[PDB]
Amino acid sequence: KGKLPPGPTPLPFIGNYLQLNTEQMYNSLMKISERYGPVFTIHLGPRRVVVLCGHDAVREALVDQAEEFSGRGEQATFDWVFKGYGVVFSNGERAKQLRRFSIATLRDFGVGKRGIEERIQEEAGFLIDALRGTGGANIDPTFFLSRTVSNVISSIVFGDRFDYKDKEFLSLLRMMLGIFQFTSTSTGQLYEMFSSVMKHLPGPQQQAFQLLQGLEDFIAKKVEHNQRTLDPNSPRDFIDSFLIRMQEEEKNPNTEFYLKNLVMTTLNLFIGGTETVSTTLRYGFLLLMKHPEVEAKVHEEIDRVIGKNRQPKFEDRAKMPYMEAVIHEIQRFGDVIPMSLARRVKKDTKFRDFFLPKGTEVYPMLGSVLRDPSFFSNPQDFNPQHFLNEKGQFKKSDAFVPFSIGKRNCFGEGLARMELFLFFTTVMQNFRLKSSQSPKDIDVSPKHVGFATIPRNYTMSFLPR
Ligand code: HEM
Ligand SMILES: CNCc1ccc(-c2cccnc2)o1
Repeated sequence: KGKLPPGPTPLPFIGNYLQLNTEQMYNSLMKISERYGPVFTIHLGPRRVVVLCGHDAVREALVDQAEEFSGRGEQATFDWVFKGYGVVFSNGERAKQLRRFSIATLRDFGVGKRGIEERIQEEAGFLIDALRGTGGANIDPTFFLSRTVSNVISSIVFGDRFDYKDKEFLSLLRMMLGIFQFTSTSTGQLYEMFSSVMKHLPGPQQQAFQLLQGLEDFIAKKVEHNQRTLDPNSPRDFIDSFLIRMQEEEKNPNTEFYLKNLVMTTLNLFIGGTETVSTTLRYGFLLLMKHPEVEAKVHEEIDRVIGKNRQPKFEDRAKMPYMEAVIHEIQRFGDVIPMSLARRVKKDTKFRDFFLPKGTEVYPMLGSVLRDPSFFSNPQDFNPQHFLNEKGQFKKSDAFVPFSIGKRNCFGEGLARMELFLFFTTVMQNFRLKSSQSPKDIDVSPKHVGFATIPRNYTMSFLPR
């Protein structure tokens, strides 16, 4: 054919706005795919975007033509602060250099190794102490979980953890929660279409911008402290490593290693390394309270494999198929980043006999893959059996793509999975979950869905086992 994928005809500037509901973008786009097919073009305001729905379309593009679909598209709210700098919301040689350096440096600091496993175990112990500190009282788990998650990546990028009583630490966590909520609301999705105008108007978007600025300013302050105390022969953390590479590159006019990329890359890892794991844990405990039979089976396996005295270790997962299946089902059901981070085609591309001109933005609808009816028998239900065969052994799925796939896939995936396993296991080993309502009345449908999937606010209690 040689034409862009079919789609509803757009109007000048507003694009397909009148055929979308900003409060429910995913549903709006899926409604349209019913009429046009799994691969279709939509106009988010002036942004022309090819939407990919279901497993086959997403994998054929992001993996079978991995290089062609390896550009990074926009996320207007985050782009407001990043401006194309840093490792996530960037492209070309910049993204390439920063990703290579970030992955290597994360490994140097223990990611994927015993060093970060010990760090996570230690922080998990501090979370158990905090939960015991509640005395079994009903509490909002939100910041108990995010403080613990954030301290892992914070130890790597800043060199040490934050005290749980640190007010400024709580402030930063509130900024992250607030920005993820904003991008998941109707105004946040309206902003993705009309940022050209909205960035200049009063409204919730200015408050989101100030939370991003608060975070950037905190990182800039940390980088400054590190600079005036730097030992080039003994780096303390990610920031020092990057500062050293910046010194070595000082005579290269075209280097990507300079201050703005240091601040933006560190900001990416601090926010990226905190919020999505935190949201996943929060959604996981809510699902476990909705499904007591699953919490019971989790407890049987933990008690049998690990017992009640020692701390869970990452190698325990190999002996724990039920917990592995439960964590996968929490990520599958939770669908925390439902439309991934947008990609962009690097060059003119032929895809399924459609034509995608260079620069065209792409929305890999991960949630549509996590719920693809060809891969999960009851995609709308929370059921760990989706990841187990008949003998209760763990069964992988090609449609398990919460970290996306391809050339710009999540490189925090290893750290995230180690955290999820160790925090869910260590919490469940030590506590049984007590809801403020009967399982039948617990609502696990999301509070907001846009850039992220945010669970409804709730309280619960952790009772020692
Ligand atoms: C439950 C946890 C997490 C989820 C669901 C998640 C998911 C994702 C997704 C969907 C993407 C976009 C991939 C693409 O464009 O195809 C991404 C990218 C990224 N993630 Fe994560 N992530 C998680 C945890 C982490 C952690 C712990 C870190 C940091 C240590 C992190 C760092 C990044 C970075 C730096 C990118 C950008 C990669 C690039 O542009 O080249 N993520 N993640
Ligand atoms: C968690 N991994 C991918 C992901 C989702 C949202 C973000 C993110 C948001 C703001 C700054 N840096 C990164 O990164």
